[PDB]
Amino acid sequence: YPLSMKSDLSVSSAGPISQFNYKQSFSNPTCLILATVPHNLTTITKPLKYSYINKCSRLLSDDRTEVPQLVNANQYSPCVSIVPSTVWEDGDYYRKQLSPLEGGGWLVASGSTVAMTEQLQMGFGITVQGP
Repeated sequence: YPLSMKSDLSVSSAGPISQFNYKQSFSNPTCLILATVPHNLTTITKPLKYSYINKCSRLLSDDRTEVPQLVNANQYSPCVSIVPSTVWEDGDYYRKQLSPLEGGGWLVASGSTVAMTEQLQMGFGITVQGP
């Protein structure tokens, strides 16, 4: 997680990170740490680029109605099945036909990319219930 969209990574935020990427439980204490690995830890390998999902919605069987698919707390987004591990390019879009048993229609996902930094910046969402 690069620092440039810090405002999106907040508990009281309505950004795409909350909607379709990462939402936390409201009944348990949760800290968020935005950190960077400047030079020391070479064991951490930087990825190709930062990626996130800015749209995760389902098309109904009428091909006209779109229902957003919000990810629940401590769960994976339903759109990760078609979104690759790293989004290839900014504004990429993916479609998947839905079987009638699953509800019919289509599943549509949209991913965006953020360029790399010199030092890898990461985020920690840490949820809770000495010598």
